[PDB]
Amino acid sequence: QREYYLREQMKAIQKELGGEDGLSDLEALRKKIEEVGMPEAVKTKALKELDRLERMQQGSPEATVARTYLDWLTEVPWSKADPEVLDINHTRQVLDEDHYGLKDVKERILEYLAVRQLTQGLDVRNKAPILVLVGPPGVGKTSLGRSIARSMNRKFHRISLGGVRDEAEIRGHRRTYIGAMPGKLIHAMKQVGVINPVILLDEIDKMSSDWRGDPASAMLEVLDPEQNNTFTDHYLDVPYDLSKVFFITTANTLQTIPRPLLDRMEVIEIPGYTNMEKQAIARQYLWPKQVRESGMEGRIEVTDAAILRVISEYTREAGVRGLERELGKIARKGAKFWLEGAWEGLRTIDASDIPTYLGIPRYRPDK
Amino acid sequence: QREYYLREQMKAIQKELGGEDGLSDLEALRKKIEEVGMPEAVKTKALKELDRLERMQQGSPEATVARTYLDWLTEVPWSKADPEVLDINHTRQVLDEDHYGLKDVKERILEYLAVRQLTQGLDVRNKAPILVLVGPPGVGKTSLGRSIARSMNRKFHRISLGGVRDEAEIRGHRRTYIGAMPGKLIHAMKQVGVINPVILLDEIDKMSSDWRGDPASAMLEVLDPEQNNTFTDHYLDVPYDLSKVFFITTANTLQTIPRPLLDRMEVIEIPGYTNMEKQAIARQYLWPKQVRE
Amino acid sequence: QREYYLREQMKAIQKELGGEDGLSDLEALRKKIEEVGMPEAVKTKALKELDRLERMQQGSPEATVARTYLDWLT
Ligand SMILES: Nc1ncnc2c1ncn2[C@@H]1O[C@H](COP(=O)(O)OP(=O)(O)OP(O)(O)=S)[C@@H](O)[C@H]1O
Ligand SMILES: Nc1ncnc2c1ncn2[C@@H]1O[C@H](COP(=O)(O)OP(=O)(O)OP(O)(O)=S)[C@@H](O)[C@H]1O
Repeated sequence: QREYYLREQMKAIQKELGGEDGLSDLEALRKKIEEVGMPEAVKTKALKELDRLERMQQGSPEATVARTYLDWLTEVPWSKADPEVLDINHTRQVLDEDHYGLKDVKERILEYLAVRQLTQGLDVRNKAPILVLVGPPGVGKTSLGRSIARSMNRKFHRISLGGVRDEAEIRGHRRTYIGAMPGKLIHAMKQVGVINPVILLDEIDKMSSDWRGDPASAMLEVLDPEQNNTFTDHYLDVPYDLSKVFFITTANTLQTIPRPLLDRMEVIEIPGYTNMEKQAIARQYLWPKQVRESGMEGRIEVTDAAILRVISEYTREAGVRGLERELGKIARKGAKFWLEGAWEGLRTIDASDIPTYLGIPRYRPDK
Repeated sequence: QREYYLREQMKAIQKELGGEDGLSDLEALRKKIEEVGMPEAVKTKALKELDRLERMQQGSPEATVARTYLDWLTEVPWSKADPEVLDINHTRQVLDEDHYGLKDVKERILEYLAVRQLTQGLDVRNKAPILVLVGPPGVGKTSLGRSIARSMNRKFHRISLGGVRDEAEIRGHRRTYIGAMPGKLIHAMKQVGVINPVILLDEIDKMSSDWRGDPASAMLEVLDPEQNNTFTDHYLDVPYDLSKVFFITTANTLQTIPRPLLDRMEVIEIPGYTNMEKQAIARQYLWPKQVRE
Repeated sequence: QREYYLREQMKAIQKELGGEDGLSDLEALRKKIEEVGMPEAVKTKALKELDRLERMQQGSPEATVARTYLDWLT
């Protein structure tokens, strides 16, 4: 009765002090606290904190730090996941809808997805592969992340490490500063609603160092499967649990990745396509896209011999960006010729009609 | 006590005079957020930041950061465009009165406009081209930029690369840092009022790259032909759409461009003029200008 | 001056509800510094925080550094 009557007096004085807020402030933040999570030390630290913002209303810069720290602390997911997959026959069907070929990456995903069923007595969910995909520029390394996320029914988020020179892009700044915010990883874990997404780190061989810091030293702490159980940035004081996260990183060469990161990654090399692989990719992915995006759908059509003519005589490369630029050129000039004088039915571009659209061939074929 | 008395007089008769007060700033910002654009995640972000701002101390070392951030969010463009499909003969007549010859670039622009006429009213993806123009040092590579922009009635902006070694020119800073502000691309999209300008990136093959300082790797995100739906600099913490903007870049050799950056761009050779072309250019463009001046 | 009076009376009530919460920030130190071990200079430098008392419920920017200092020291 004594603690309750004193808390009644607190409620009364705050009632004349509050204006529906200062009053509905906690039932905001404690439905936020008691609904999600949480680990016990983090909850006790947050509750030994939450009392101590009796400081606004003639103030404060003290309350606008603490309440936003509690806002960041109650919207990052604590132990809330998505259901695991039950067919490895459905994952294969979804992976074959988006890309042609690429048997090594697809089989490696199916292997590490079939290991995760058979293990009860758990050593495996602590170790998802830190996977790195290495290859020449036109091959589908970046567009393969979203398909892997869709086939396992998991959430996706891409982080681009292109020219990052700054620590506190990985970690944060401590909340004693003015505009302190957490890093990219806590922000990505907030955007994704769950604790087990797929995260793509786009060019990891391209990070820059600096005199003040080096983000590779911070990226070691994230991709280490002995430290990311207790990952801690500078904004959130509490340790945070990664390693439910499935990381995929992509790269052009291995020679400029730092040495403490190469030894903790499994490397899959992607070599570049042959001409039959490029002809299949062209026919069932690249030509319908370029026909749709130019308006000429149902009015023009290319044959297989013409696709071989384009591949052999107008491009040489490992990937497929130049091939889709040539096919888009055929679509643009088809639109131009239609808009001059229309025809009916569909015009069929045969292999002796390619220099009408593309010009003089660039490479002479071997014979 | 006297300076406290001054404090309370000034706060009273200033910010509670009634008429000449800050009715307009926060509430006009409130109504401005829900008019221009914007995507729903960005709008939720902006409204939560505004509600965070409306409880801060009068001052302030932290309210300036939030108000500057909301100003940058509200005056960058979201879904506003000067119009597409035009008359094609009128644009070829405008293109022919600024430059002699150069048939490949003119045909690329005209068949872009043909595609814009045929896809009018459909529900298909619209992606703007990304070109590089390669040639010897005197040919009209830079001069085609505002001519192509004036032909299609679009806004023009010119970023000069070359010598640039700082990565904080492409993206920005975190805005925890004190005088932070976004990169050149968001600033260029702010100067232009629309979401589809023509932006000239001039001498792209002269960016200076080493093991500390590499802005040519940050350009891989801005010129990616299907991942610049979501371009994130470090100042704005939202993904920004750079897929409608017509990029034209200029170079005079292809050897000092990195290979992943070269592979994202469509290359147009501009070879160098003959003697008959030089005589026509001198009769129609160079000698009347040098006579007038 | 009304709300100043109200903040100060509620802060009075708040530190009189801080018994064994804000009070008893010492007794882990009596548990672990009078054990086997610590020399007398460590007794001097370790009991440095008992009569620096009335500053953790008052503010502070340096309030919770006491549990940090003790949990790292003893
Ligand atoms: N097997 C494939 N089937 C279908 N499309 C493919 C295939 N391989 C590549 N592509 C397409 O190729 C395009 C370019 O692929 P990207 O992954 O974006 O290139 P990249 O792998 O990121 O390499 P970088 O970033 O230049 S080092 C995308 O539009 C993919 O859809
Ligand atoms: N075909 C042309 N017709 C008319 N004027 C031209 C033509 N080619 C070049 N010029 C003029 O030549 C001048 C120089 O052109 P610029 O575009 O500045 O050359 P540039 O290619 O930009 O040089 P750099 O070294 O590569 S930046 C301008 O005044 C142009 O108007």
